[PDB]
Amino acid sequence: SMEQVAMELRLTELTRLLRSVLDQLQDKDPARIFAQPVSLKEVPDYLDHIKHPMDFATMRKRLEAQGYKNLHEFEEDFDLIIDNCMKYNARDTVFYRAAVRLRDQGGVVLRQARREVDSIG
Repeated sequence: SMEQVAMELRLTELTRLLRSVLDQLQDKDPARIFAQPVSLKEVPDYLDHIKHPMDFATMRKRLEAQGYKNLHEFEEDFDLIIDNCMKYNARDTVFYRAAVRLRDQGGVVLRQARREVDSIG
C-alpha cells in the first residue's frame, strides 16, 4: 500500500535523525567507556547486578535494524547506559563520573531532538 510506504519513509527519516543524535551522544564519551557491552569474560558476575545491560554498540545495531519506533524508546536505552553504570560503579570512580558527564552533556542534545521530532512529525 501507499500508506505502508509513507510509514516506512517516516521510519527511515526517524532513523536518520536518531543516527545523528547517537553520534552526538557518543562524542560526549571520548574515553569510550560506554562504546561496547560490559565484558562477561572480565566481569563474570555483571548480570547478577545489572538485569538490562546497554551500550552504544548495541544501540547502534538496533538503530540500523530500524528498531527504534520513536525517540522515547531510544532515550530509554540511553538512560540504561547511564543508570546501570551509576548503580554498578561507586561514586568515586572514573566510570560513575563519566556517566554523570554523559548525562549532563547529553541533556542538551536530547532537549533539541525532542523538539525536532515533534516539529518534523
